[PDB]
Amino acid sequence: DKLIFAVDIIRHGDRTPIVALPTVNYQWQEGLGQLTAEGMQQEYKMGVAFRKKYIEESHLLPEHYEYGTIYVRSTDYARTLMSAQSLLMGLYPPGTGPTIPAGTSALPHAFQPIPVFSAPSKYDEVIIQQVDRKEREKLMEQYVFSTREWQQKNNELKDKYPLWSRLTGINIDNLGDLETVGHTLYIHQIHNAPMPEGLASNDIETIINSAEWAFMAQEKPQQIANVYSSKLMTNIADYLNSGSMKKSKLKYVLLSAHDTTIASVLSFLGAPLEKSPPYASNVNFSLYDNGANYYTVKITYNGNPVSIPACGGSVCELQQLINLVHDSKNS
Amino acid sequence: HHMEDKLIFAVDIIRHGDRTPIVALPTVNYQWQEGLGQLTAEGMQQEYKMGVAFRKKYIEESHLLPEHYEYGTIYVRSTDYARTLMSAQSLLMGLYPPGTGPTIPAGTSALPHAFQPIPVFSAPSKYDEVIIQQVDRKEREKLMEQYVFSTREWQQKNNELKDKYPLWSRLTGINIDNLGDLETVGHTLYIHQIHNAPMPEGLASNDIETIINSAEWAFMAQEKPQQIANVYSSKLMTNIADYLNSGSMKKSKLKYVLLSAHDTTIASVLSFLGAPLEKSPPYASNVNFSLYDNGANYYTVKITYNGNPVSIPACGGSVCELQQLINLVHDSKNS
Repeated sequence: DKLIFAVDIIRHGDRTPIVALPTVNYQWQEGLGQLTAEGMQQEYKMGVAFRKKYIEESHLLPEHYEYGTIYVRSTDYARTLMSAQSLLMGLYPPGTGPTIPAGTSALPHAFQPIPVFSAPSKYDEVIIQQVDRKEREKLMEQYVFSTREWQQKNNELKDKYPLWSRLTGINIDNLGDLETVGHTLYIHQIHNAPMPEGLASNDIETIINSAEWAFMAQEKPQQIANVYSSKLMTNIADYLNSGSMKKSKLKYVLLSAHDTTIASVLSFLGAPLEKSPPYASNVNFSLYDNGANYYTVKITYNGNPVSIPACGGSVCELQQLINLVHDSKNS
Repeated sequence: HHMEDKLIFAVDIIRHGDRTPIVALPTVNYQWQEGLGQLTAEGMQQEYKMGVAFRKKYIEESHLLPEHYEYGTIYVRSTDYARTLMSAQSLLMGLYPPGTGPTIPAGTSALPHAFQPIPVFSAPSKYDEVIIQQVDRKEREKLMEQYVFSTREWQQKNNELKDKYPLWSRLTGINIDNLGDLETVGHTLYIHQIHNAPMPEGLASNDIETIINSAEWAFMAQEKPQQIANVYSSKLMTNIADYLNSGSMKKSKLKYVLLSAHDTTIASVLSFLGAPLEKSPPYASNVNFSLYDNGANYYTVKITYNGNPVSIPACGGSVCELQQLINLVHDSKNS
């Protein structure tokens, strides 16, 4: 079987908190919500791994960047654009970039520029589905907040919210608030930045674990994933469909999304994550040609097979994956 | 006590670097390795060089920007084209070069050669709130017929050349019915000359120059009318005026805006300012708006094109007071 097309959804690398802790005397050098140095290296290493699999092993892609063969699209965020660029430095490293005729390398160290296309979230025809916020809070309380598990988890924790509010300096009125605090505390642990003084190690771990749980609860309902990921999954199906049709130089599509993108797509496919996607996580759609006009799609999460209920495994026939996507999109 | 003038904000509109033709010549056996309408190796170096110049000015001399990239201080926006995206990225490799990139905590460089990633934001032309004003083809042809084809000069140049359209069409493999079609052929022929690509068999050296010269004339004619510029450039100029206005309030970290535009973007902006171009903007062309703090909440804007002062009739020079420029922009937008 021959690899003839691939789509990669990546999340961005290690980042600084969206929300700083007012009670902590620590400045994030990179600024808030920004890709860190480790974040860049993570994406670059993933780009290096992609070069090995798509260029050295399969020859899906040429050794040097060839216009028309790849399409790279990012969401409208510094961290996703810089993640795409870091990864692409791995896929097409310095030393592969072009040389002026009879001259020197065009850029220092023969770097290879690759266009990273983007659209504002409100105008994104490919990755981001923006929904009227009055309808998101209606979806959330219908399929997430109203559930027995959500209400019960908020109830066990909220007596601690006033203390946690005072110690973190962020008002926590509900589990939704606690989640943002947990995501921040976690980034704080990764980078061994100071924690709020007096906030207990047991509370730190409870708030962080609760934030991950709350994160996954919001991504898990297939009804939520259909609203948010139908547009993205329709575009991925159309790219895989075009890839089988032999007609274009395009062999590879790279979409620099976030953790919500990845969790939402896997949930859309009926394989919701129990755990938050680690930094530079990958959802891959690999299109295989059997030679007897039989096209299959292998779907992986960080290189691991995704068991899709509708397909009974990680491998779907191409038309079957397309119908799954259009069946989900029309709910 | 009394303070020297300080550069407190800048906006650059750049043209992309050297590119392959948009329209190839069917009759010439020369394949553009990069694909059509794409930035070449020479184009990347041109942008990188401009970036090195920008670093000297904005970083080493004025300290408008920090030595190492700081999120929030710079905003880079590109049109939705591979050539403008790759031009911005090449230039940024000059502005924040390998060696200024971040280090991981272990003290190793995050990327090879300590490369510094910089986000280049973009929108499709149809959805661009910053650079591109989209105009329906029919509305464009109405504007062309009112302000460009209506001139005696346009009609006279088309009538003097249209004799050779049948010959030139056969020789180029491109259909030419008018000066507008001819302009496309001349841009392509010019790119052939730049790269010493073969010219179409039988097309005379004199006819080459005439077509290239006619294409430049045709291009400047379409950009010249202020009414055309007001339609295409009102939105861009409004945003640039808002950027400068926000720079004067000095509440925001934003110090620098880079706009990866096209030759039309530059031509249309200068035409909008009442200083329409005579000559086609070369590759890696730059329109600069520099915001100066004169020390007592008096702010001036200097406008330059490729290092030369732009004479703005309404401002009576290259230097405008910030509100006067802001008013010029809004009165043009209200036409």
